Amino acid sequence: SITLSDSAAARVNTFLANRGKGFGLRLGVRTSGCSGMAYVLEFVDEPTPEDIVFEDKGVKVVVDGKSMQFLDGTQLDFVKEGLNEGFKFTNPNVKDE
Amino acid sequence: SITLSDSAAARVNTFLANRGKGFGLRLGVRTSGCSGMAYVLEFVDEPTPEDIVFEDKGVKVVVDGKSMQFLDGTQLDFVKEGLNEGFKFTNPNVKDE
Amino acid sequence: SITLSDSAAARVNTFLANRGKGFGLRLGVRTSGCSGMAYVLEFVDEPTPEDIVFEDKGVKVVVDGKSMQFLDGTQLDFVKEGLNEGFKFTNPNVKDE
Amino acid sequence: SITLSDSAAARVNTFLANRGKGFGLRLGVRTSGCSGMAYVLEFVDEPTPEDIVFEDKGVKVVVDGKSMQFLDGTQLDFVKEGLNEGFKFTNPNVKDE
Repeated sequence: SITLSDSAAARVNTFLANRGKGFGLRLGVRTSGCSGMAYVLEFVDEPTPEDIVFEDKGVKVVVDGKSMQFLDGTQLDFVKEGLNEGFKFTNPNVKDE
Repeated sequence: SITLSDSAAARVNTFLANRGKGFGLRLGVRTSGCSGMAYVLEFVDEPTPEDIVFEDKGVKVVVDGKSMQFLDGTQLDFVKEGLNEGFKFTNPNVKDE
Repeated sequence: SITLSDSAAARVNTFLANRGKGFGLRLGVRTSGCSGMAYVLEFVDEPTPEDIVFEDKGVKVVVDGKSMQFLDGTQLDFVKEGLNEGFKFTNPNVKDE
Repeated sequence: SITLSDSAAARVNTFLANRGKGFGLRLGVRTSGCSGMAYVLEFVDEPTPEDIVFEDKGVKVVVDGKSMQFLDGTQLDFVKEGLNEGFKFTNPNVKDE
């Protein structure tokens, strides 16, 4: 399952409300350097013929089809306070080794 | 499955001779901060029962079963020359840029 | 020197109250694999004699003297809203892209 | 000092010979994500009005002026064999914390 934490959902709902117009979020993964992978997290106004759309806690999360299996299991979290305020990704099968 | 290019296979077949010790390569993933992930590439002596072992051009590639969702269809590759000399990963689950 | 924007200062002045414990922020650098570096941003209770302490809008910023070459002229910044919500660093020594 | 290790110099000299034409390397540092910095390492055919040119072990290393202080102290190394073959950067004031 791709999911949002409660805080991530409440934050995201308040940006989508306050921005008025929209479909939802893209979740994505891209290359970063020669040995890294980086989560991609942005607003999208429509799904592409290449996406699958998931929905959790009322937000639509658009995910490219060729990355669906990779991204399965990720949870988007939001840390509301402190020096690491912001969005965060986790996945129980990717260990902090 | 997992594969290796002719150049990566040739380099790793060499490293294997020169250390005459192990079973093959492990290919893994780990966390890299809260917004990404890094490849793990190492020599392993023995597989575990949690692993799925592929063999391509004489190199056994060992992958923990729970990491397959991140890695599957990946080609391990190698650039002989230039400033990016080294191993690199060509991963269909991951988008370029 | 080191500075903070009005938004980052306001957020950090809050975090400071709410924990009523420390002296200010430490800004540092560390290694991030063999091809890069990461910012360190934390609360410190006491400076050391190795540090250079700046103060901007009521927040003491503590920097190890040997890290100044990486950090100097840096502004600590903060984005209240959107998917990049969080602290960010605006560092004149470092090029954008 | 900005320096090249012996191996990095011999490797680099053999690419600049074999490529025939050139001035030297750029060393650079760029942003990477919201909390990362990435070394930039490429060939350049000329210095820009913005660069300072350094020379060590016979190779010209071109460095943007606004990044000179940041980059002071870095050594470019080259690992000739093993799974981490390739170029590498170090700096005694950036600890592997």
